[PDB]
Amino acid sequence: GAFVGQPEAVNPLGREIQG
Repeated sequence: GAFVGQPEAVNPLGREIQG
């Protein structure tokens, strides 16, 4: 859920980096 990173759920809808 941000401008860039990795899929939040699984399909790339949201892009955050997270722990």
